Amino acid sequence: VPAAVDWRTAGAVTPVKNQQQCGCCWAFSAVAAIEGATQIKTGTLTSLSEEQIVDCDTNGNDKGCNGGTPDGAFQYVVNNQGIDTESDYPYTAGGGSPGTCSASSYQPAASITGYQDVPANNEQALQQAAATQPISVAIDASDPSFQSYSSGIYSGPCNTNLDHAVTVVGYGTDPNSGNSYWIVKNSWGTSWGQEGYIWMQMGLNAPYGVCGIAMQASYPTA
Repeated sequence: VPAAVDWRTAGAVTPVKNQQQCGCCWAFSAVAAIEGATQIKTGTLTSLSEEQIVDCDTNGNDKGCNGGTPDGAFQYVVNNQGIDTESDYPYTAGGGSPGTCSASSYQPAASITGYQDVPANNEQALQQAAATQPISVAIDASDPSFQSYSSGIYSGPCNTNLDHAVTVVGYGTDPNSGNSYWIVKNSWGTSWGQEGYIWMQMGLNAPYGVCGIAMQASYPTA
């Protein structure tokens, strides 16, 4: 297992997006993971449609702006046999309202055959998975210290009352403190955090991880 990983400079991460006032973090996290798995397999990096999942994944446990899970999103893309581009099917649910499903109006750009769940409450297993591709994870993002994060290695304070899905795109170590961190792509636009990213310290709140990051992790099979 490598000591450092950064899928952004390796070419598997699209620019930061903004979910705005739609409770569909589940779909943003799933799409970032699908974009990463697709690029690693095919070599092409293309922004994919969160709106398709929010609008179309309505026959299972996922509920648009009312929440869902990254696994439910993966299952929908598996069942649909594809997902469209962001360019063709842009995000319009920012005001808190999805629309009618338009998946068949466009040419699908990517597909996946399944997904895998990372062993729960297990940062070693999460690190092994993150070294191979971006990973969808769940965290408790309710603390004011998280809401107002700007820079540095975030160590809390935060509980494990999971309420937000984000994407791990790598991990590193700060040379001066010597502390290691997860590199996490959030969906709150570039005005939040480090141009949309947060470094979340590794090795905390065992076995759950900082803010519960190692509790509920998964990734798609391209």
